[PDB]
Amino acid sequence: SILHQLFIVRFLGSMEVKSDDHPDVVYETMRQILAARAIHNIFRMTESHLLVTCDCLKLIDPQTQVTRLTFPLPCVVLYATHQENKRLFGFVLRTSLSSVCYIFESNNEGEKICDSVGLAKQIALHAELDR
Repeated sequence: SILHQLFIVRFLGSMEVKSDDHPDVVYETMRQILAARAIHNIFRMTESHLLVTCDCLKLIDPQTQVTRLTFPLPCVVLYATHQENKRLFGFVLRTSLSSVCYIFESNNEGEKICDSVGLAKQIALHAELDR
């Protein structure tokens, strides 16, 4: 068995954040981004397919199938959907110090995405501990 799950997502925005350690960073970033977009009359959104593997997270263009961005799973230090709106998903990418929080919208699959990532990290950890 292998992990290869695709989810439709739409990118909302990103912000550099402090290298903290709590899910609140995501929630606070989701709010500040949604606020900035609306205050400045922004409605547009880029739709992609988020692919989750035990090695990374990738954002793919639906029709062309071209990978626009790839994030090493071990650098995805925080990720969460909003408890009050499972349509929202976000994660923090920490490079080896420096952190950026990415916010997305999904077709009500916020929880599914997080479970997928968690499971992906478990598979990667298994491989790490195995001979």
